[PDB]
Amino acid sequence: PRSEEDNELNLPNLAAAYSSILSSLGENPQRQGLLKTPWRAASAMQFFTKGYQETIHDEMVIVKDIDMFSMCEHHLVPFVGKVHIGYVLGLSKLARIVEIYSRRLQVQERLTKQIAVAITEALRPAGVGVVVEATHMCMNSKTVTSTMLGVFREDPKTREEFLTLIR
Amino acid sequence: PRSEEDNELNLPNLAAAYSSILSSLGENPQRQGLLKTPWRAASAMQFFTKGYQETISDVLNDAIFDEDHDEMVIVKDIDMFSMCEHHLVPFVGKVHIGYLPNKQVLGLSKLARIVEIYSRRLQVQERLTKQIAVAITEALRPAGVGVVVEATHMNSKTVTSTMLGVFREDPKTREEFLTLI
Amino acid sequence: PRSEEDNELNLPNLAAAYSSILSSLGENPQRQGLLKTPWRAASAMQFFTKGYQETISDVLNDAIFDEDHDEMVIVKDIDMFSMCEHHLVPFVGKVHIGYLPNKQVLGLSKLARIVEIYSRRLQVQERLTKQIAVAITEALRPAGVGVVVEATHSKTVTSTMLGVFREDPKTREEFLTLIR
Amino acid sequence: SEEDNELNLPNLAAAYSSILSSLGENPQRQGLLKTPWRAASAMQFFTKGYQETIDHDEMVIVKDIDMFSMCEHHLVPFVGKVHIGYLPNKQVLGLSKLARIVEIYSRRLQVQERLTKQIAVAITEALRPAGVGVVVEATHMCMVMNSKTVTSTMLGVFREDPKTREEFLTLIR
Amino acid sequence: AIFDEDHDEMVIVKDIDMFSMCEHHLVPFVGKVHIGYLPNKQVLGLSKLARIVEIYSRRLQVQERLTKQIAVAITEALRPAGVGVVVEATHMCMKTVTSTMLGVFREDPKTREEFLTLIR
Amino acid sequence: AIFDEDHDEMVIVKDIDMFSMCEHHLVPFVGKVHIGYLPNKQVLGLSKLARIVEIYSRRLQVQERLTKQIAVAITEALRPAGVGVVVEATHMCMKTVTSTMLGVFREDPKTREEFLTLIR
Amino acid sequence: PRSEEDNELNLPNLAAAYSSILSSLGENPQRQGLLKTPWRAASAMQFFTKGYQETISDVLNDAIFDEDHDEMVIVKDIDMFSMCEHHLVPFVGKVHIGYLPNKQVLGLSKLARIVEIYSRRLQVQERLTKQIAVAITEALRPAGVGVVVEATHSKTVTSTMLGVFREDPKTREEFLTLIR
Amino acid sequence: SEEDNELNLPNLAAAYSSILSSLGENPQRQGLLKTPWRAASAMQFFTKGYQETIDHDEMVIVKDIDMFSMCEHHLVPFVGKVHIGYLPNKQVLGLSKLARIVEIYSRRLQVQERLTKQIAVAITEALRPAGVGVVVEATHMCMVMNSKTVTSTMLGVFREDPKTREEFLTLIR
Amino acid sequence: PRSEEDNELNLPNLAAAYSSILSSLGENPQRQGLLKTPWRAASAMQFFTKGYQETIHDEMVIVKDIDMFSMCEHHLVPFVGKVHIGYVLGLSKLARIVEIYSRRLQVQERLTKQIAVAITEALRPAGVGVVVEATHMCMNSKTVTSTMLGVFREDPKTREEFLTLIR
Amino acid sequence: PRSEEDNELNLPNLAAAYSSILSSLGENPQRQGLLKTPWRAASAMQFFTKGYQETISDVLNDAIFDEDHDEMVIVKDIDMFSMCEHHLVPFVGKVHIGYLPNKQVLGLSKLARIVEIYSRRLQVQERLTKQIAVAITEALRPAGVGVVVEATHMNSKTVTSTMLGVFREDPKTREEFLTLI
Ligand SMILES: NC1=NC(=O)C2=NC(=O)SC2=N1
Ligand SMILES: NC1=NC(=O)C2=NC(=O)SC2=N1
Ligand SMILES: NC1=NC(=O)C2=NC(=O)SC2=N1
Ligand SMILES: NC1=NC(=O)C2=NC(=O)SC2=N1
Ligand SMILES: [Zn+2]
Ligand SMILES: [Zn+2]
Ligand SMILES: [Zn+2]
Ligand SMILES: [Zn+2]
Ligand SMILES: [Zn+2]
Ligand SMILES: [Zn+2]
Ligand SMILES: [Zn+2]
Ligand SMILES: [Zn+2]
Ligand SMILES: [Zn+2]
Ligand SMILES: [Zn+2]
Repeated sequence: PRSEEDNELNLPNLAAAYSSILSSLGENPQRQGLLKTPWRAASAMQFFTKGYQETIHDEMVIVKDIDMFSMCEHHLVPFVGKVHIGYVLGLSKLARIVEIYSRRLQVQERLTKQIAVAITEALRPAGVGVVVEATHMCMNSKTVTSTMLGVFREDPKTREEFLTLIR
Repeated sequence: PRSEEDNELNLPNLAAAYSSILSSLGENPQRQGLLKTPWRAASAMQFFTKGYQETISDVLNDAIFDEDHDEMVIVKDIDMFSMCEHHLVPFVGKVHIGYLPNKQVLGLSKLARIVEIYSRRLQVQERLTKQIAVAITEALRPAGVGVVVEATHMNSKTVTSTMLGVFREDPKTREEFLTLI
Repeated sequence: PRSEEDNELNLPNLAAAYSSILSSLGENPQRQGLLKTPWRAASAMQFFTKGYQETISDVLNDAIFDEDHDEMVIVKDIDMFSMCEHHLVPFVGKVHIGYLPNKQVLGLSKLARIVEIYSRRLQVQERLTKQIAVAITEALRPAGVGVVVEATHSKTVTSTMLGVFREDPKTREEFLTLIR
Repeated sequence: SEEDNELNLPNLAAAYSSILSSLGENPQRQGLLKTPWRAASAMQFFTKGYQETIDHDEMVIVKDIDMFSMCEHHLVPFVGKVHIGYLPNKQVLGLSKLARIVEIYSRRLQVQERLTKQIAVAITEALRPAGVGVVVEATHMCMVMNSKTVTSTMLGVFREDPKTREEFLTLIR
Repeated sequence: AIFDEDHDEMVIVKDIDMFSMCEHHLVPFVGKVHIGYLPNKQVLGLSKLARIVEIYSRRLQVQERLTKQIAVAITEALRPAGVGVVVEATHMCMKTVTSTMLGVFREDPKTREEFLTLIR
Repeated sequence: AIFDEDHDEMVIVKDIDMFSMCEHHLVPFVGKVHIGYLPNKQVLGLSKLARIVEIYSRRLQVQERLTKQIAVAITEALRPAGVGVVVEATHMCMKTVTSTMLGVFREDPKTREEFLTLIR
Repeated sequence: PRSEEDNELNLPNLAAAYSSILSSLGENPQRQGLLKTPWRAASAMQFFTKGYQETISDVLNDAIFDEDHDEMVIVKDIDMFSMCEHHLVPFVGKVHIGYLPNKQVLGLSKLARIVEIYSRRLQVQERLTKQIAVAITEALRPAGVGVVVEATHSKTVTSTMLGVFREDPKTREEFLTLIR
Repeated sequence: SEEDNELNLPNLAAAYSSILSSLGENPQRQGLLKTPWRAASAMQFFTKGYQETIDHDEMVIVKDIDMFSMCEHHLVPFVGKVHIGYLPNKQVLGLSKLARIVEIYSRRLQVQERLTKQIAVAITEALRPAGVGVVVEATHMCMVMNSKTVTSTMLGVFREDPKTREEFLTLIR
Repeated sequence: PRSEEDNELNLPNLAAAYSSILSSLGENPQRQGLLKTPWRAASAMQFFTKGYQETIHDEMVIVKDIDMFSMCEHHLVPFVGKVHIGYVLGLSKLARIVEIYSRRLQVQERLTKQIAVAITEALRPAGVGVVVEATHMCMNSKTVTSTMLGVFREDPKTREEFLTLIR
Repeated sequence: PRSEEDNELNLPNLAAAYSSILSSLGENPQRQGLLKTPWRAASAMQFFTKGYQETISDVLNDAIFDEDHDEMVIVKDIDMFSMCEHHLVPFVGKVHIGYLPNKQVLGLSKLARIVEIYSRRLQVQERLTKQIAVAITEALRPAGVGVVVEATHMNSKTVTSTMLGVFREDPKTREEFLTLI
């Protein structure tokens, strides 16, 4: 994991790289609006990737419309959307699981699988289903991905009920 | 302006800086998903800032037409994609333009190029709004201009608006534009 | 059950605790806007928990009717207001109910009374969902019961499928599609 | 202060335990065991605002800001949206600062009309602009059925110029 | 009311306005009826289908009974392979959805799934 | 029910559910009430405003009378600069929209225009 | 007015003309689907023109009520079905009515009867619009009447603004916005 | 033929004049003077279809085709939409040809079920494809309240393969 | 006006120009799908420009949602939308007025004015108002233009009522 | 492929043909609104056909990633603009893509480039649909591919669909894709 001291050590290094980008784009890094941009861009990129340092009944429970912000690892442009989860844990820590994996350089299919595997390893339930619907700024087209584990993968009725209960 | 010679020259400089950023973030730039990221991120940033390559004078070449029109012309829901100048993160939205011509009108494709020239740069929404309004005013010299930008940068939309001429002075003109958009 | 005698007896006890809370939060309980807050907050809490006053069997009085089973019966978009037992903060939502009768139907207003008895209590959404389903099952004894509760504490959706609604993919699918 | 919060937390928990008994519940059942403390922390969180403090030619609007507050009459939440608009004089409101202003006043025992005025006065004192407009639309859980309460405070050119006022109200739709 | 067509495929008449009285409390309940049938080469005139809905809806009723009566009336009039009737209504003593599936609409899952999707 | 706030700006409570009986035919009429007022430094508690709507709506009524009664009740309780009440309802013997504007809501065109736009 | 005696007398006359039309179109009037068409078409035409049977004054019977004028009264989205007098083909639409009473209101069902009397006739949309407005004006004698008819014969929208609704920009604007 | 149309036009006008008198109207009033001829031309136009005649691996669908027809029971129009789908065998239906097929059958005294089958059979005979599907959704003015009648005809793989049938019905939504 | 014989004479000339375009684009005009394209493109362009040969109560009458297809004169790409008219003439001939001006190489502002002037010259009414809302393929942004003549330009109440009655 | 050298060489040829068309239609090519139309029409036609300049092999460079994923991936509502090959008139719509990967996935921007390469040409909707499906199949070799194109060319939408592999064979797979789009 990347500790807090790693973040403080790499912050001036990230700012130096963003200063370089401002010059390479044709901008004047000395103009008032850009003066603090190398540090602000560095802090933003550290915040969007803070998940690297992080670590942790007879009814279907679903938490839908959870807002999600991730970064596309191919172009370093954000992708934003919603996560729908099905499977006992509450909204808190479920949100924490989403934020640990979404706050990284990702691909939507990987992010989807990591969320379902994290819920499975935390709760050890009969099954888990995760659907992510997001808009990629690296391309208004929506990308929908899904990962089913346990009874959500094996039982078609369970799988079908979860997919209908999102609307 | 930024030429294509400048773009090819600065591409390795941008890629080298993005390689540096991947290492500083704790990532391994050799993993499959990151291998070409320095170049792809550099090309994306060049594309989001391609408005620096253009000039308002060049955009305005063969752009004005004498139509003998003096009534409100509105172009609404123009898609707009821009770069936040504070954090280098994109912001996306729409532009709604309205003007009252003094017999001269602006070609629709040229109005879209005005929005593109200023939006594809490192910007602040209020500045982008004013630049589009000032460009239309300087090109057409009309009775009035109205420009409204609504964009997503917590969850909420930012709306900015520049009202010039009869759009600032006449309540009926301003009300009509805002209701029609 | 909780009688009206209990309510009038516990009202000063609740108001005294709310007066204490206002002081502990840093507020001045003498300011105009707070003067009657101990009593208003106490009455609100009593109202949000009035389901303790009722029993399952008194609402089942004159609630069952003999009909020759009109296959699946659904009552959707039933407004629901409940209290989170973890923090004593409200949660609001909708209840969608469906059942396949065994020649016995439940009166519409009585179905709403079942939702009210359990929702007006300190709850957890999963428990509230199961209690509504079990109450319908015990009252009608039907082929199956499906209860879907969607609430805001982003939404949480819970569901209890008893009997036919658990076993048969077709009946469960038909219910879930009809509640759109 | 935070010293006050740590001191009053057991006092709040004790009062919530008293409420659990007065409602007819058994505070010893598993689901209620930690409820006095959880309810106390939640109430402290909903009232943390008591602890807190502090060349242009275009209208700037930030609409659909999520807002959550407490009805001071019944101690039941009221949830909604805040729409802010201003005409700047050399100073522009930072989005983080605007959010903190909404938070400082919403995290208190409130009346929607007061909350609306306080946000407007805070923006006026921070930016010193030509004018400010604040509209709050919220659902009150006291009324328990889905009625919205809309309040507004218009300062400066937003109160004086009808065109300015009307443009802000149309743009927040 | 009955016409001979070379037709053995599903005929649906959806969104038929319905106005009935709840017998339990003497308060009205208003909604829509969705009818579907698989004819045995003969079809029912549209205006006659509306009259069937009217005869039963204009009475003191229970939604479950009203749904069954319309379905039984169509079955007895046309003698088709199957009938499906869905009633969705708002009760003034408060949507309640009831359905009666007969013949191929009860027996064949594909047939009822198609009817239920076509009425949305 | 009345509270003193330093408030002289428009307060609106829209989409209040309303259930009333039509006196002419003894059939219900259901809808929404939209209330607006300009206070003279004092405001009305939200729950009390709902109780005013309830006292008059739960009777044998005519929509025009119900609208006026709510407006007159708010005026007499708060004594504000102006009051506006709009009722939109569906009559079961069939939307009917009625409105009563008092004080600044009747006199100032800007004030009524603002109220009518804010309730959409 | 057109009596029910007139209807039964003219039914064979209408059926005979529809039989003639079926032959002139190239059809065989003996085929199953056409056998009763002369009578069905005749009854349909009689139904679409049943407004000739009623008079303006018989629906004005027990229609006016003395109320202390609840300012503007609006009844919007009134379904309307009429017959184009140019080609004898139906046109369907909605009627939005508004009036400012002079302490005299019209019963809701009677307002619907005014729309029906004029719409169930061989019409032109502009005439139907004016007739509804003139009927309300003559029945209540109000400060003003506004009638907007939107129909499909792309939509045609016609409007008649009498008195206050013609003169005052504010009352006309308020009416047109409220009918959204 | 067109000779038949010109011959029967005065006969149709004479019958519409008779209708105008039987309804209680005055056929001499200005607005009705030309109605017999206008009604006759309209009825001829609504029935002009009596005069008229005549390597791939993907489903092709043309949805939301406007359709206007006449109820043969009451002589009142029924208006709606036609959704056509086919799985081609070397031949693709031209959009102009598809429109003419819908027109040839809709411009007659019809029953919706018959109109649906005729369009399907015409596409099958023109393209000779693996299958055809036709769905007609229409509002009948006989029912006079806004009920839609939906009819369908499935031929070939559209009747035999459930997956094909289901894909067509989902794609026309 | 461009007579029918002008159209028949210029049809092979238009086909020859479209054949030239196919070759200049990099396509093979001999492939089956392109063989008849020079003639089909010529007939389509003649149809889109057929308006060049063409020529011709106390209530507000409005005809809204009239479909409109025109050609952008700057790029020869279509622009499609709706026309809303206010002002006695029926739907027929009103549609003919729309089609005479829309079937030409146009600019939306000009098309709008020509429709209002044609209605004014045909009916001689107290006033006329024309609003055109269209999507230009030469750029989903909507362009809205309007022209008011007579009482629609002079009386604000008349103007305001017409603009509200479109929804 | 069509190079930029070809584009500059063919621009006067296209403009000359558009000048000819303006004269043949009865217009005066000297009027203000038409003066630059030969060049603007030529540039527009070049832009609508820029897919001829690209190659599927070039688009597929650094496009496949090994993600250890075997579940359905859908990209819906991809805007699509194309040229009708019969009359040279544009047609516009959307593309919905779905595939079941055999552990290998396609980069989102590369999927958009596949749609762009084939859509920016003189086309027939059925061919465009099949080409996108065949390109994905050949690049990823997945368990199945589904491509649905809905476009506006009387008033009505044309929907075409290519279902390959498990999308053709498994009813549940096909049903899931069609409901999710
Ligand atoms: N709602 C629900 N859906 C399932 O699929 C299920 N499977 C089980 O074992 S318990 C249960 N509840
Ligand atoms: N958009 C805008 N609206 C106003 O009302 C205004 N008033 C001013 O002084 S600067 C300005 N801009
Ligand atoms: N899209 C599509 N759907 C089918 O059902 C089909 N069946 C075939 O033989 S080719 C084909 N394509
Ligand atoms: N509806 C309507 N609106 C007007 O503005 C008008 N002016 C007139 O002279 S007659 C008339 N009718
Ligand atoms: Zn990317
Ligand atoms: Zn930002
Ligand atoms: Zn909670
Ligand atoms: Zn309250
Ligand atoms: Zn009842
Ligand atoms: Zn009544
Ligand atoms: Zn007509
Ligand atoms: Zn019929
Ligand atoms: Zn253009
Ligand atoms: Zn085409």
